[PDB]
Parts: sequence; structure tokens; C-alpha cells
Amino acid sequence: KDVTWEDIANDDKTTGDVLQYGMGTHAQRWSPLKQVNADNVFKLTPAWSYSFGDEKQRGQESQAIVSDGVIYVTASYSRLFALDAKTGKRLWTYNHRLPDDIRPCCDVVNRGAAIYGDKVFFGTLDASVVALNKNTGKVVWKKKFADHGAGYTMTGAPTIVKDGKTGKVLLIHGSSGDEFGVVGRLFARDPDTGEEIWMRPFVEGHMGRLNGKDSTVTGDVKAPSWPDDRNSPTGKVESWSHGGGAPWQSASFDAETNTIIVGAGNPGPWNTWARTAKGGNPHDYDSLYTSGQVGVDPSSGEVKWFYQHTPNDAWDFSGNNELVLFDYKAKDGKIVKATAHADRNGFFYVVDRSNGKLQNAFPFVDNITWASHIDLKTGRPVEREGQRPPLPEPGQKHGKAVEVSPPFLGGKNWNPMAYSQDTGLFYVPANHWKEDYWTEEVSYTKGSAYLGMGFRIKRMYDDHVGSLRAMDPVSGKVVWEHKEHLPLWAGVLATAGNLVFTGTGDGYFKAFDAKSGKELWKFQTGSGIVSPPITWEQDGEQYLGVTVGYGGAVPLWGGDMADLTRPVAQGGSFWVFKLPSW
Amino acid sequence: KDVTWEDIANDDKTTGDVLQYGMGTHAQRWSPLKQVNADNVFKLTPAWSYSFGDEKQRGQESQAIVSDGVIYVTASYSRLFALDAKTGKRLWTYNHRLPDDIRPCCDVVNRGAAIYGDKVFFGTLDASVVALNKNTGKVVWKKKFADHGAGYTMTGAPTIVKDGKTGKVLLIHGSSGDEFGVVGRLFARDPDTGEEIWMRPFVEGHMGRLNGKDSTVTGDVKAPSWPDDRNSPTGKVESWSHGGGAPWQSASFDAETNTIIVGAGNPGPWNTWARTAKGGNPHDYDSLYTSGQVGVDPSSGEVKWFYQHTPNDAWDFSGNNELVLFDYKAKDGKIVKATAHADRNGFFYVVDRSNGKLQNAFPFVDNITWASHIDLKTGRPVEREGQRPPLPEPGQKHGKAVEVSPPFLGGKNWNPMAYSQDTGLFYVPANHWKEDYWTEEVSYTKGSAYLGMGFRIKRMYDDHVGSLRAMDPVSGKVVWEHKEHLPLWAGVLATAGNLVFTGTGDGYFKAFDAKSGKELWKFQTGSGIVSPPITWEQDGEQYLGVTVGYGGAVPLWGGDMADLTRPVAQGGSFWVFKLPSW
Ligand SMILES: O=C(O)c1cc(C(=O)O)c2c(n1)C(=O)C(=O)c1cc(C(=O)O)[nH]c1-2
Ligand SMILES: O=C(O)c1cc(C(=O)O)c2c(n1)C(=O)C(=O)c1cc(C(=O)O)[nH]c1-2
Ligand SMILES: [Ca+2]
Ligand SMILES: [Ca+2]
Ligand SMILES: [Ca+2]
Ligand SMILES: [Ca+2]
Repeated sequence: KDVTWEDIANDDKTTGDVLQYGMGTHAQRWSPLKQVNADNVFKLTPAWSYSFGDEKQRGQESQAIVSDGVIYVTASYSRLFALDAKTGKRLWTYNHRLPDDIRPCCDVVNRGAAIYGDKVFFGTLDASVVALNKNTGKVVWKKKFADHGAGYTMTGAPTIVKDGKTGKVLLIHGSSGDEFGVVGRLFARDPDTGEEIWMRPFVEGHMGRLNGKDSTVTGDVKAPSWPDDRNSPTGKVESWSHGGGAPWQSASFDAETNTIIVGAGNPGPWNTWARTAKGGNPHDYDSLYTSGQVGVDPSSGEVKWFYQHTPNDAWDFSGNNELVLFDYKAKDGKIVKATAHADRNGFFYVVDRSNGKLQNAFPFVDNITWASHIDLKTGRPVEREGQRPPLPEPGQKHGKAVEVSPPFLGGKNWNPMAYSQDTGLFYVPANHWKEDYWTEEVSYTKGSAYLGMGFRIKRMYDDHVGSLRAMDPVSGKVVWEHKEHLPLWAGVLATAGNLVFTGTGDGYFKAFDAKSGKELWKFQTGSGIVSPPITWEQDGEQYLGVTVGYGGAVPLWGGDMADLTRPVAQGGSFWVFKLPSW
Repeated sequence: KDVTWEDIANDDKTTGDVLQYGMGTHAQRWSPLKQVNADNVFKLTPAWSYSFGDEKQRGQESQAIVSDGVIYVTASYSRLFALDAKTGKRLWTYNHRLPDDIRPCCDVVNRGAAIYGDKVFFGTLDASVVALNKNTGKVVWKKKFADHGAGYTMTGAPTIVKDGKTGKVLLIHGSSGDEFGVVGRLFARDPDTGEEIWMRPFVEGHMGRLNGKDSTVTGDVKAPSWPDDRNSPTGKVESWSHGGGAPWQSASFDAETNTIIVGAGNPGPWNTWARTAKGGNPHDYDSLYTSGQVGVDPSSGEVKWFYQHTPNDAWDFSGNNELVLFDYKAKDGKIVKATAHADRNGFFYVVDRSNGKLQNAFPFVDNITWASHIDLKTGRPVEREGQRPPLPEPGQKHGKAVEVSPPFLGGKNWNPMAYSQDTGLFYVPANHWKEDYWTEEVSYTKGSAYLGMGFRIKRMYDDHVGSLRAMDPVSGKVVWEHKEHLPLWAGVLATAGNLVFTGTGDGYFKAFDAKSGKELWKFQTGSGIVSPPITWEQDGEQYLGVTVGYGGAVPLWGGDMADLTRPVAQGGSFWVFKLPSW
């Protein structure tokens, strides 16, 4: 029974393995383990550490995968290490040869692998997907799906899913490069051959694929949501061919409706005026299928439903953060099967997963300015006056700067949130900060960044940046807050030991009490932590795993925040923690 | 009063700080701490780690030093780190700018800093000595003492001395470069200005310096132990200008007699025939002042005595391993104030530190092929029949191969031994291995290696390479042995808790019982360990620390042992360990 569909399907229930990004199909980041709890945490201790070496460091975002005592882990610069759960012995490794003309936007990171049958899977920075035998380090198949030289890569974990209609098992993966003016795409593949079953673009009017040849087209062909141009070949504006909406994070899956649930990324160029008719109003010129959660049909890759989070993303509020399936108990009576999401744009969304109908929406980060709230009968944010920054005055190649919050780095970025089955709360790794944003000149050039805006990131408050927050999904309340001097960039994990775990920027692994927020335990690993920890049972013992090594976007795009973070050291390791055997 | 001569001189007794390489002027690597002992050692646990980062890894050989609350540690590629001893937080860093064309022979490593007054001191890879303010890392002075382009470097810890006659405090340091054809030199400098007080060459007939002016000649001017050459401009064979005997490790210091006791390295080239008269006998052409232990006068830099380990070192048995100072209770009767040494050539020596006379010699490794024993009245090896390899028969471009053991890597390399004041034993980090050796052509070419020989290192035994042995210095017996699969390439620490500590090439920091040799405790750190561990007490707690990050000579010169070692991960980091509070 070596990695079957039901092992995957049951994966949030079985404490002795971890088979995918999220610790379940619902991506709840929850575990029923209680060996480690709030009265004995004070004793947690490192069991062993593995260093990735090779003189290759930079950000380490990977969530590890454990199956039958082998941790499968990914490292920067497209590597995969297979390790003995109990000792930290190395079993095998794979190194991808990386061309010299790669261009990932926000550091050479990788977020995980998937296991199915006897194979291990992961995406690579030159835009490929590789399959390896879980026992050997032997490559079984490789497919390169896009031109890296034009801006594509892959940084996110792939997932496995089963079509409840056709019976087939699929490998689901996304793509990356909104910043480079790429057309984002979603894909399905055959696990044993890596052959393209289906391909689906997420900018409105683009041509999708099915069993090898073209199929249908995403929405209307005329593409009413993007501005027309009766001079260019397409009739549409240039941005239309460089639109964006790339799903650079991972899917989530619901067996009960036979639906894939995935986020779409920000549209291209950043500038709202490249995607609005001259003269014109950026209010209903939505850049259809960008910066929202998309419901997808497993059998054909056609769009089932869609709930957009920033109708005309002027700010790069990339709206593809993760979707956790929970049971929403309205506010009195009706349990609703829902999606939950803590977006880049500062608000928390409760969406009906049966059809993408908004149920509750509210802020999770303090002083928001681009929007006052989300108008519930309409599903649309109610913006503020100067928040789409104005075009330059005649003669100026830069326009007037406006103070926005949150900044493009967001209220929360990809690092992921956990759901607690016992307390009902979502534990969100958020940040408090803002920026100056201003318009510049916009034009597309293959292999170049395609923003069209200028920016600077800066503090919001004097005493802190990172904000661990316990949010109640029905009332929209902050049950508790833990504050930190550096930003927060690690995932969170919740357990039936009444514990919350995460890592910080200055290198500690920490444990928090899940009802009150009190700091109970920390350990200094030696580099800032930017990944999601996991936990598991092994031959009767509770284990914790965290990947260590600072990186990601802050160092390269953070502004003041790059400066704060200059003294954090680089690293590259995996660490396993547990209770002393003696 | 911050770090005075009296702090340094009582350095072996003060459990509170660590001020120099060897944890005392006698280099014993002995601690009277007993908090951690043979009955409670199984609870020892990591306290914190620090990552060196910079994407700069390779071999990490440093001995940390401690005082007030701060750890000063050295890293690969010339870098110095000051760390808070309780927390591991970084206080300051100093990165030396290195040129692109340095040429260390045996990896980019450093063995430690020294300390005196308000200053820290260390050698750099472009052959310089640097002085840093202790409280911050600003540079006070820095002296480039030789040319790196011609092959000089520095890798060994400097040390601090007080000349008893003159009252003056000196900074003592050596040089490195025997494989490139250099004149090995020892230097004494003023601690506050960096100013050369004296310079002594360890090749016979070369000129010294005293107060910036030429002083005296080492030994006889005519250098009779080096072959003559009418028709040469110097009067001597070419190799006398490139003769070696560099003091690449560190001094020991005896205040009772006022003597600086150090090792001199191997002669250059390895080829015995370039240091023998055409058609003469390698015997008595000695290659004076190479591969032995030297007693030197701190006042003038002059040689007081010399004991040769290998007289015409044909094997690169670099004869400068550490010298420990101890009291030798003869065999029966006498207490001799002695030197203790475990040579690269595989013989342990015991010598009288007042006059350089041989008291005893026996083998600490098992299958020595180059010499039968050491003749106790003569002081000389009794060499075997064809163990200096023969020249190429006329027309050949390499001579025939002979099997030698130990090989140039040694029975013991630099990785120092330790002594137990309780048990009376030496704990040596030895290895069993051997090689095929043969002759090639020899020619000097500035900035390029000067061997004149071919070689191939090979295992001796199928079940183990590394051999951790407890040696009795009065009878010559191996009282206990512990065996390891990979080479042994770290230092040893000995304590009053009945314990000896060391690190292995597969990444374990280990504890053994000192009286019987049993492994009691082990922790997996992530990469191979190649540094000497220390210990110190702070706020009633006993800390252990160790530098981690595999490297050194094996992965480059090791041959079959370069391939055994291939899958051991690089790293770079410091680790501190302690007993659990509860
Ligand atoms: O739209 C994109 O196509 C794209 C890709 C990624 C990435 O692939 O990691 C980043 C982003 N977006 C992005 O906006 C960004 O702020 C972000 C930060 C991180 C990071 O790993 O810390 N990844 C990315
Ligand atoms: O003769 C020299 O001048 C020289 C220096 C060093 C060095 O400086 O590290 C090595 C050697 N010798 C040496 O023989 C060699 O065996 C060696 C091993 C190592 C080590 O760090 O791994 N260095 C040295
Ligand atoms: Ca599971
Ligand atoms: Ca983006
Ligand atoms: Ca001391
Ligand atoms: Ca040498």
C-alpha cells in the first residue's frame, strides 16, 4: 500500500506520516498529537540536525514530507534531499542543473514536494517538473513546461488529486512570474509519465488545453474585462498578452464536490492604467481571472466558479494565498462548508465553497487605507479616493506618491496559517508596515520586470513588525496577539497539545499557548526561519520538523525592512525536535 | 586589567575563561570541571547554534576562545566572529578582504585567535596578521609579512608570551607554505604596534633579524647538511633556497626556563634526491632544521636546542605536530620535565624540555613500514631497506612504486591530542591507512607546487580508518582503542569528569569514558567535525562548545579516502551544549 489515493485522502487523520503541503487536502495544518503539550514543552529538545551544504544558501521555504521513516525535503537552488527520520542519515539527493539565465522574482526558493505511489515530485527554477523514484535518486520523467528566458519559473509545491468522475489520479501544479508579464497557467499531469492531461490559462479570453490539443477558452473571447485597442492584432491592450494571474502557491481539494481549489495571482503590469481604457475608470475593468480564488473541474480544467479578492489590483496584492476548508457555523445555526483566506490586501474572507459566494469578510491587520471594508451584498471592496496612484503630470516620468497600507508585501504573504480543531481559531502570521507608491512609465520587454510603479517599504509602528494573531472566524475578532521586532515569514502549525508553533526572523523556533498567546518555549537554530513546521509520530514518539535558512522577498524588496534584516545570517539545514528519551 | 600576562599564564586553572589554543601554555587540553561527568553525560543537550552563512563554507578548524561574556571564533575564508556566550547572538564580524590568488595547500582554514589586553589577534590567508579592538571589531594594526603569490600563507593560531629576562610581552606566529618552496619563518611582534621584534628562519644557514636589522645565521653559515653546488650562485643546490621547515601550527611556552617550544615543518621538495648530493647518501644530509621540535629564546629569536623527528624527510612527514608539556615519571625513578608529541611519522616522542634529549620513543599506529624503531642511544630512526623510493630509470618520466605507511597524511595530522592529569594518559586522534609512492621530475616554478613525487592514499584495514587511542607514555602501551569508519580529523578535550571528547567525519560530537574507552553519548550536528572542542563555566553552569563544518586536507589529497568522504555535507557553524536545567 505504498502511497495510494486514500492514504493521501486520509492524511490529516494518520499521525505517523505527512504527505503533502498542508497536512491534508483541506490544508488545515492541524494534528491530533498530544505527547508534546503545554505542561511539558519546556523540555523539548533538538534530536539532530542535517546541513544542506554545497555552499548554496539563500531562503529555505520548504515544507517537509515524511513517509515510512523517510523525510523528503527540498532546498534552495532546486535540490531534493531524502533523510532517515530517526538518525539524520542521508539516503540520496538530487541536484538540478540550472541554466544561467533563470529569473525567479523573489529568491531561489522551493516550497515542497508531493509523494504518490513510488515517486517523489517537485518543481524547478528553470520551469520544469521532475519525477524521482522515492527509493533511488533516479529520475523517472522530466518535463519543462515554459520558457524561463521569458519570465516563468516554479516555486510552489504540487499536490495529487483524484477525479471522482473519470477515476484518474492527477498531479496538480501551477506557474510563476506575474512580475515578468507572463500569462499564468494551471496544469494537470499523469503521475507516471508526466504527460499533459490539461492546461488552463487564468487571464480571460485565453485558450486552454485538453488531452493534447486546444479545447475551450477562459470565459468570453472578446474578454470584456480588459480594455480594447482597435490598432493591435488582438484588439486588446498589450497587458492582455502579459496578463498574469499565475497560481504560484498550491491547490487544495474537496472530494465532496469534485473540485480543485486554487488561488490566482496578481495581474501584469502593476500599474492600473496599463489595464484601464485611456480616460476611463478602473471600476469594472476587473482583470478577469486574476487575484482571486478559482474553483476547478478536475476532469477538464474548466473553471467551475471564482471569487475575486482585489477586482483591479493596482497594488500587487497577489490574491492566491492558501484556502483552508473549514466548517463555518455562520453566526447562529447554519453550518456552511467554506473556504477561509487571509489575503495580501489585509482582509479575511469566508467563501461558500459550493459556489464561491462570499459569507463573511473582515480586516486582520490594523490601519488599512486602500479600502474601508468589503460590502457584503456586492462582494466588492469599497475603495478610498486617492489610493490608485495618479499618472504623472505632463512632463513628469514619475507621478505623485501616495501612502498605502498594506504594502505590496501584504498583510500576510505566502507563509501559511493553521486551523485549530479544538479552539475554532485561525492562527495568522501577519505583519504591520506600509509604503510610498507612485506611477512610472509602463512598457513590456521580454525578460525584463514589468511593473510600471516605484515603491518604498517602511515601518507602521516603532516597536514591532510581525504580528502573531488569533482570529475568530465568526465574529472577526482578535482573540490574542504576539508581537515581534522582525517581520514574520514562517508557516504556523496547530496541535491538540494546546500549542501553536512558528519560527521568527532572528532564528528562534517557538511554541505558544493556543488559548492565551503566551510564549512557552524557544530555541535558537542559528539562521532566520522561513518555512512551515510539521509534526509526526515515530515508533511511539512525537517529532517536530522545521527547515532553517533565511531568505525570500524581504532581503531583496523590503526597503527599510531589507535594512533591518541585513544582520541575519544565511543557513541551510533541517532540524528535528522531540522529548528527551531518558 | 583586561587579560594580562597572569590571566594567560594561569589559563589552565581558571574554569571561567579560555584564552589560547591548547587551553594553557603547556597545551594540555585538560579541564578540572566535573559538572558534566561519566554518570550524567547521557543528558547533555544543545543550548544554541550560530550559522556562519555568507555561502562561504569549506573546513572549519577553529578553536574558539572565551572571556568576560564573549566567544571569539574564526571561520573559513579569513573571517572572525564575536558571539554572546549565553544567547548565541552575534556582536560583531570582521571579514578580511582576500585577493583572488592566495594558494593555501590544504583548504581555506583557520585554527584560532589569541588575546591580550583589549585586543584579539589572528592570521589570514594572504599571509598577514591582524589586530582587532575586542569590544568592537575595528582594526588597530595589520602586517602583511610575506608574499602570497610565491606561496606563503598563515593557518595556525598565534600565541602570547612573556620574556622573563626583558619583561616584554610578545605575539608569536609562524608561516605556512612548504609545498610551494618557501623558507619557513617564526616571528615575534609587539602586541600594540604589530612591529617585528625578531624573525628566525628554520632552514640552516639563512639569516635572522632582530629589531629590524639582520642579526645572526641559523646554525652554521655553510649549511653542511644541505648539498653543495659550485656553479650555483648561492654555493648550494637549488632546494636550499626553497627548503621549507615552516612552523605552520602553534608554539608552547615554558616560563621556568624562558623557552618558546615549537615544531618546524617538512623540508621542500618531498623528493629526497633533490636534497642529496648526486650519487651520495640521503643519510647525513639531514636537511637541518626541518621536521623536528625547536627550543627558542624569546629575547633574540635564537635556537637554544633542536630534536629532529625524521632526518631527511622523504615522505612529507611534517614534523611540527603540537608539543605538550608534562611531568614524565621516568620508567622507574626520575621525574623529567618533558615534551610529549605524536608525530606524523607514527612514532610518539617524549623529550627533555631543558636540553632537547630523547627519553623514550614507541609507535602509536600499527603497521609502520619506513622504520623499524627509534634507536634510543643515537636518537635516530633505523630505516628499512627500500623505503625511500628510487629514481626513474633512464628514459622514464616516473620512478617505480613502493608501499609506505603511514602515508604523507600521517599517523596523526594537526588535530591535537589531550592529556589527563587524573589518568596519566595521552588521547591521540590517529588513523590507519597507507600509500603507493613514487618519484617524478623536480623543478621550482614560482607560485606552483614543488613536490617531485606521485602518490595514492589507500586503506590499511577493511573495517575502520580512524583510531582513537589512549596511550601510556611510560610503558608505550595502547590502554584502550575506539574505532571509526572514516578518518579522525578533530581535536580531543579531556576533563576531571572521567571524560574525553571528540568529533567524527560523519557529523557526531561524542563522549567516551577516559579509563575504559566506552562511547557514552553522541549528538548529530549535520556535517563532519574537524576542530578542537573547549569547555568553561558560567553562572554555575558547564558549557561545552565545538566548531562544525567539514573540510581540511582529506577531500583534496586523500585519494581513496577523498572518495570515501565524498557524501559528507559542508556546513559552517558553532554549537554550545549543556546539562538540562531541571
Ligand atoms: O506573482 C508571482 O508570479 C510571484 C511569485 C512569487 C514566488 O514565486 O515565490 C512571489 C510573488 N509572486 C510575490 O509577490 C512575493 O511578494 C513573494 C514573496 C515570496 C517569498 O517567497 O518570500 N514569493 C513571492
Ligand atoms: O607544510 C606546510 O607548510 C603545510 C601546512 C598546512 C596548513 O597550513 O594547513 C597543511 C600542511 N602543511 C600539511 O602537510 C597537510 O598535511 C595539512 C593538513 C591540513 C589540514 O588542515 O587539514 N593542513 C595541512
Ligand atoms: Ca498523515
Ligand atoms: Ca507578484
Ligand atoms: Ca582558563
Ligand atoms: Ca606539508
